[PDB]
Amino acid sequence: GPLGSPEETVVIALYDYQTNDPQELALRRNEEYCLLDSSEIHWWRVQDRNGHEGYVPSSYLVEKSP
Repeated sequence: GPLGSPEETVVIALYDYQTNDPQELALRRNEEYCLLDSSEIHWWRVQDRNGHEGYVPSSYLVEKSP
């Protein structure tokens, strides 16, 4: 891993989110997600701990800043 990502921020899922289409991803209560794109609560691009990235609601995600 010589290079990194534009967004080294993480977010925590507040509630189990569920999408209707494959375009977006689902969230899981008490879980972290590697934030990639955060333009607005409308859609937040994050990545799971498996290697997949998708869109999710920011309203159900908290900025992991301990």
